[PDB]
This record gives sequence, structure tokens and C-alpha cells, in this order.
Amino acid sequence: KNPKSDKFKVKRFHHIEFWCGDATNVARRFSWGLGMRFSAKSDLSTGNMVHASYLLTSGDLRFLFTAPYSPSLSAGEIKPTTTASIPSFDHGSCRSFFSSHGLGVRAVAIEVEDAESAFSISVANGAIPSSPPIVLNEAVTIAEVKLYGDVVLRYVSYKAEFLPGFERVEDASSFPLDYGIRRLDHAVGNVPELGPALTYVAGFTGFHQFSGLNSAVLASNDEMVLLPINEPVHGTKRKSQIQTYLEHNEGAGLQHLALMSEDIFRTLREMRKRSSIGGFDFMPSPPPTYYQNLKKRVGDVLSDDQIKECEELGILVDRDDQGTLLQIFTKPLGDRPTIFIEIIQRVGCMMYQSGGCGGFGKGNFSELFKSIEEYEK
Amino acid sequence: KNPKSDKFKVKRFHHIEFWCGDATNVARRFSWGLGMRFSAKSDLSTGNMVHASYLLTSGDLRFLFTAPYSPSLSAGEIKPTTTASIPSFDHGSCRSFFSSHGLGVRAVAIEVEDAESAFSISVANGAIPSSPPIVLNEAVTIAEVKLYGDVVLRYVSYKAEFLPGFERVEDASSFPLDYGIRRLDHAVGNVPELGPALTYVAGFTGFHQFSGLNSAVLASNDEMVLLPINEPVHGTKRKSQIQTYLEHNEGAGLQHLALMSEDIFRTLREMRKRSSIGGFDFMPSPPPTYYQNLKKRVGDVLSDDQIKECEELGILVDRDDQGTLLQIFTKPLGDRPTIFIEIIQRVGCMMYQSGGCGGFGKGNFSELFKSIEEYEK
Ligand SMILES: CCn1cc(Cl)c2c(C(=O)C3=C(O)[C@@H]4CC[C@@H](C4)C3=O)ccnc21
Ligand SMILES: CCn1cc(Cl)c2c(C(=O)C3=C(O)[C@@H]4CC[C@@H](C4)C3=O)ccnc21
Ligand SMILES: [Co+2]
Ligand SMILES: [Co+2]
Repeated sequence: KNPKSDKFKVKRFHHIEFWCGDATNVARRFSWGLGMRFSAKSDLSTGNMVHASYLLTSGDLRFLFTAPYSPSLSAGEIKPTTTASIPSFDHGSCRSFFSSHGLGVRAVAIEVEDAESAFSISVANGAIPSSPPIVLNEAVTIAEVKLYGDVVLRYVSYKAEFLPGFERVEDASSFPLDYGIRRLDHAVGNVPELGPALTYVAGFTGFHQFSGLNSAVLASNDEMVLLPINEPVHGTKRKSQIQTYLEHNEGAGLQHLALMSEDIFRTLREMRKRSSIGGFDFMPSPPPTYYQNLKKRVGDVLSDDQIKECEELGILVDRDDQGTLLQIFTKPLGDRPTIFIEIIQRVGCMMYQSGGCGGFGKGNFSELFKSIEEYEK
Repeated sequence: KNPKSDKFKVKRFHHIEFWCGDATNVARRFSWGLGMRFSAKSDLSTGNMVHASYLLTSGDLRFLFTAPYSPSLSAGEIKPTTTASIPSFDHGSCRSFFSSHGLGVRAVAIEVEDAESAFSISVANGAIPSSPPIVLNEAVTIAEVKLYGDVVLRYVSYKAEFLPGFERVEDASSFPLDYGIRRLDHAVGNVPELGPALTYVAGFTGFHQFSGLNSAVLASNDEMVLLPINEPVHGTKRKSQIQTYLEHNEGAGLQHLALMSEDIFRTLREMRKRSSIGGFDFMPSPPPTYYQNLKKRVGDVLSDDQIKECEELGILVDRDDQGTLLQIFTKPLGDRPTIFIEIIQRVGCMMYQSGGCGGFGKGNFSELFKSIEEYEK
């Protein structure tokens, strides 16, 4: 059931903003590791004396990397005279976030019809305000409310090129890398208590409900904005990875970003070639028994050659009533065992493809446990 | 003249330590951009609950990248029970350094005969202590004194593998990258006042003296440890780049690291191929007039084909009474216009090669000014 209860008009995920200590080095590592192009910048070279922000893109996926300059460079400014291109940015908030959490997502940004209206309706319905609506160059409106922990949900609306004040990147610095990633599929939060988190977020958005953890997924009307949230389950044999996250992150935050690929075989071939030369590492692949069991689960969807290619690349597969899901997880993106990335591709639910086609892979918890036991043999 | 006045036995540069917000992303970017192998680690996986430290190597060059974990992970520890592998590390100092300066060098480390003796003699001769000598696993001794700004000179001595507590890196994570870089040639500081800086450092080491700036170079007895120091010169037409450094760095710090290559043509070919895919950018190349003028300056040292290869790669050349110097400079390594890297290779002074052979390129200030004026034509 989908009661289509959004309290404002939501379109799609727009961008993800990482708060960094050095945006340059993180952005360059991510660009090479994920195959994303440098697309826009706002920094000293564009007149921004407050923060350095670099935008990477792959298809519709937009990753923004932001770090503060010395406050001394902008000491004479006030908010009405700021050279910051992102008006919600604050030196103290950014440094506090990074000191507390390390590298991680500060903002999950969605495009809405009217960010001013979205902000008002959200706060009227219980959202904790983080940054009020601000109109940039009479063209783009941005506002922010608290999502969980120190992560904000950022609303963006356009009257009619990322943000005013950002410059397109000189072609020579913009190498057209592309490993197949096309859009953000979902963004997952870890919280200490799932119940209150769900009630809060569903409360102010109207989003409906779509081992070691309990989870639920909030979704927009067309189920294209997908926001899973996890809480830990305590006392288990193996310690809850959600609890490990909360300890190393100093509390709630964004756990993983799932990036849809138009060709997950090519994406993973490209990413795995670069794992040891500056890119991202992947979690340990499942045993050969997992892929032998795949024939009985998805042999109608995937040929044996395609199943063999899943095995070459360490890809997991899950299936539900309506669609099939190919997925794989990176090791953590930075020093702490906190945020990681999922690469995903969905098969089915063709109407365009409906959002969440095939679910989120929860069947792979049991299929992996059983496959490792099967594999001790 | 070289009075060989070192107050203790100094061997060579040992390593450079960057203090980072996220060591993983900086280390991976540097590894790919410079062709350095991941060689050792000390982090959560090795039992270090305090800091994440990753060691990159290329030949004898050792780059260490360190970032703090949440203090909560080690809250129960005291110094006698610490799991830190680098005992001088402090969460507050590291966060304060990075907040103030951004990404940069915290420690210039030299190998000495006895780091305990070097520390005592240094402080007896005016050095400001930063971390007292500490013996690690009865095998390695480390001590630190202030060099300039928040940069420390770190003494390391070995009784008889980087540091105890570091583990060698799993071969699969250690891709054998190598673009030809072999050792640190010199490490350069920017200070507000050159005179007092020189007197202080030469005071406690016994090191002897080897537009927009004044400079002098301190050197060890065999002139293999080379420490240039710059101060700004004010009022000029173009603003002093040393002054720009001090403003954006919030004071004195390390300006550039010069990395010797055994084949600067290959190093620069390799680095330039990666500039736009996660590596390092280079400063604008000199005009064609610079390379036409090179025939008259170094035509006895470099064939026209070799001079043409310098032009392809943007390489600068300078010469003194005893040797020839090939050099090139990167753009700044991170967000702020502060630290950068020089790639260098020296021709001549064969006895092994004597240190500083060919100087440091100061002749290229005038040769570049004149070549740009020549090139307006
Ligand atoms: C193989 C072990 N494994 C590790 C992960 Cl992270 C994972 C996921 C995954 O991506 C997550 C989500 O998108 C949904 C929100 C939380 C739940 C579901 C969840 O865990 C699905 C199945 N098995 C998984
Ligand atoms: C082409 C413009 N240019 C930019 C740099 Cl950074 C540079 C250097 C260089 O590396 C530096 C040093 O190693 C020595 C210590 C300070 C002096 C000398 C100095 O500037 C030499 C010649 N020309 C240069
Ligand atoms: Co997921
Ligand atoms: Co130099």
C-alpha cells in the first residue's frame, strides 16, 4: 500500500554533501574511485572566502565535498555580505561535525517544488529547523531541517548550474570519467532508536512506510526518494554492526549511500581495478556456495554466464515478489568503520522502472549465513 | 665552506608526517598521484584505538598520514597504557593543528644516531621541546622539538619495520606503484621572520648555512639534510607568495617538499597522466622562450632532444658552479594555497652525489621573469 501522503511536492534526490577536512583530497579520491567527473566548484578561485566546495557528477548522481577555510579569511564578513555559496555553511558547525564524526554526509538533498513551502510545512509538522529558506540570485531556494544526528535533509527548488556562485570546471580539469553510476537509489541512516526516528521523519514529510538490526524504509509518493533507517539489536552473538557504527561515529548518522548503476558488471570491473590504486575496497565476496545457490533462486532471471559474472565480481543478488536486485558493498569510505557505499542495479517492475524494484536485499542476510555454513562443508 | 658543526650525529631524512582529517583519503590520493606504495599501517585493525596512520613509500621516501579517531575509543587509556603507536600523538593537538592550518606537514623526521642524545643536546642548545624521548619496544627511540610554527623536527634512532606497532600491509592492498621518486631532497619552511628562525634552528642543531622572499638553507655535516627557510618581502608589485602562505596557513609552516626522482622525465610523464584523474596538478609551464634560452644555458649538459623533453613536461632547469638541476612544482596539495611539492633531479657533483648539487633553482626566478617578457614579443 502507498497512501501517497507527502505533505509537499518532492521530486528526486538532488545531491549528497560530505563535510570534509580537506575537500580537494576527498573529492579527487572519490572521482577516481567511483568514476565521477569534476563538474563545478566554489572556492577561492571563484571568490568564495568561506568554504571550498567541489561537485562530482556521474549521470544524475551529484556528490558535493565541502571544507572550511581559515575563518580569518572572512572575518570581516557578515551573513548579508557573505561570499559563501552555500549560505547554511558555518565554520564552527563544520569543524564540530568533522571532529565528532570524521568524514561523512552532512546533507541529504532532495529537489522539491518550492523549498520555502517544503520548509514551512515540514517545521509546522514537527521538523527541527536547521537553516531557513534562502533564495540565491533569485533563482534557487535552499532550506534545511534536521534528519537524524547531525545530518540534515536539504530542500532545493529551482525557478527554471548546480547553485549560483558555483562555476563549471575547466575542461582540462574535468576528465570525463564514467564507470556506469547514474543516480542515488537510497540513503540509509543508523539511529539508536528506530521508532522515534521514523515517527519524526514520517511526521514532517508524510513519507509512507515502504541480524543485529531492525529497519524500516520511508518513501516519497512515487517511491523515488527512499530513506531506510536502522537501529541496533543488542545482546547478539556477533556484535551489532549498527552499534559499532554509533560508537565510532559518536552517534546517529548516515550509514550508506546506494548508487544505481546502468551496468553493474562494468561499474564493478572498473571499481575493482582501482581498489588498490587509490579507489575503494569491497567487502569479502560470498563463498562459491552462494553462487551455486543462485541458480535455484534467480536462474530464471540470470543466465549461468551472468551468474558466473556475478561470482567473478562478488555481486550479491536478491529477489522479491516483483523484481530482482544486484548489489555489492564497499569497505568504509574513510578511517572510521562508519559510512560505506552500495552499488545497485534493479531488474523488473517496468511500467520507466518503479522505485525500490526488488527491495533492498534483506534476503541476503539469511542467504549469506546459510551459504557460509554450507561452505564449511 | 662547510664547518661540519652538527651538535649530534645526523644521518638522513627519515619520513614526513602529514596531520589529516581523514588519513585514508589523503593517503590514497597521494599514493596514486605520486606513485607510492602502501607499506605499513597502524590503526584499529592493528589495535591502535587512538589514531589511524598509513605509511606510503617510494624508494627511501616515506610519507606518513595520520588522523585521530574519536577520543571516546581511548577514553580509558593513559599514556602508560596507550595503544597509540606514535606516543607523541595527541587528539587535541592534531585537531587544533588541522583546524588552524588545514592539511599539512606536522613532522619533518630525521634519522640520528641516538634520539635521546639528539633531544638533550638540542634542548640544551635552545630547542623548544615538543615530545620527550620515548623508547618503543626497546628498539626505536623517538623525540620531537619545535622547528617552526606547529611543525616539529622529529628525531628517530634505531638500535639495529617502520615503527613498533606498525604492521606491514597485505600484498593485495599494496599495489607496487612507482613513478621514479626515490628520496626527500629538502623540506622548506615559510616563517614571518627569517633571521630569528635561522638563529633558532642553527642554534640547536649546529647546521651550517648552505622576488617576494628572502631565503637561506641550513644543512647537516654531509649536506644531505637540507632545510631551506623563507620569509616574505613586503610592498612588491605582485604580492609575496610567502605572505599569501602565512595568511592562508595561519602562520609559519612547511611550504614545500622536494622529492628526488631517479628519472624526472618518467616521474613527470606518469604524474601528468594522472593530474585530472585523482593525481596532482602542475604549475603553468614556462613559455617556449624559456626552452629556447635553455640551449644557451645548459646546451653542454642536455641534448636538444632532452631539452625538448623538458619542454614537453614543463620542467625547469638551473645550473650553478658545480651541477645542474631539473625541477618542477605542483599546484597546492590541498584546499589552501599553502603546501606544494617539487620534483627534482640533480646532475653532477659525483664524488655518490654530493648534496644540494646544482643549488635550489634560484636562478629560475630571473630566467622566468625574463622569459615571460621575452615571450610577449
Ligand atoms: C549482506 C549484509 N548486508 C549489509 C548491508 Cl548494508 C545489507 C543491506 C542494505 O543495504 C540495507 C538497506 O538498504 C535496507 C535498510 C537496512 C537494511 C535494508 C540493510 O541492511 C541489505 C541486505 N544485506 C546487507
Ligand atoms: C619558479 C618560481 N619558484 C617557485 C619555487 Cl618553490 C622556487 C624554488 C624553490 O624550490 C625554493 C627552494 O628550494 C630554495 C629555498 C627558497 C628558495 C630557494 C625557493 O624558492 C627555487 C627557484 N624558483 C622557484
Ligand atoms: Co542498501
Ligand atoms: Co625547492
